[PDB]
Amino acid sequence: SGAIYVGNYRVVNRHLATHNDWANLVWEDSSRDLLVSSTTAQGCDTIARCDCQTGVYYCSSRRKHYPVSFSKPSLIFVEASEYYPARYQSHLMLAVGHSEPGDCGGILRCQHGVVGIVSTGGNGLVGFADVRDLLWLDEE
Ligand SMILES: COc1cccc(NC(=O)N2CCC[C@H](C(N)=O)C2)c1Cl
Ligand SMILES: [Zn+2]
Repeated sequence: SGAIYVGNYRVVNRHLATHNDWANLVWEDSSRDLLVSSTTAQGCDTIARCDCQTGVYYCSSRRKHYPVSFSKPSLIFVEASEYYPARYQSHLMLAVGHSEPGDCGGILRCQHGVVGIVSTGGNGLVGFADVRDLLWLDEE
C-alpha cells in the first residue's frame, strides 16, 4: 500500500483504489496502473521533473529504503495477476530489487522529488509506474 500526496491530489495504484477514490475521481488509466483522486488537505510531496535513472524506493516487506538504478519509462509485458490479465503495461520502469504484492504504492524518489510508485515485482525485480510526465499534478 501507499500513495503520493501533491497539492489537492492523491496518486494511487489503480488496482488498490478505494470506493472513496472512485467517488472523487480525477483521472485513471488501466494501461499504466494509475488512479488520481481529489483531497481536502494539501499534500507535501513534490513531483520530480527530470530524466534521472537512479533513485531510492521504499520496500514495505523489508521496512527499508533501497538505492536502485532503473530503466526509462516503457511498454513492458506483465504476467497475469489477480488484478489484471497478462498484458503490456505502459510508462513502467524496471530495477533489480525486492518486491512482494503488498509493496505496491511504495515511493521511488531522486534529488528532484517523487519519480513514481511500486506497481509490479517478483523474481528479484521491482517495477515503478512513472508520474514525471503528468505535468497537471503541479497545478489547479
Ligand atoms: C512476490 O512478488 C510477485 C510475484 C508474482 C507477481 C507479482 N505481482 C505483480 O507484479 N503485480 C500484482 C499486482 C498488479 C501488478 C500490475 N501492475 O500488473 C502486477 C509479485 Cl509482486
Ligand atoms: Zn531527478
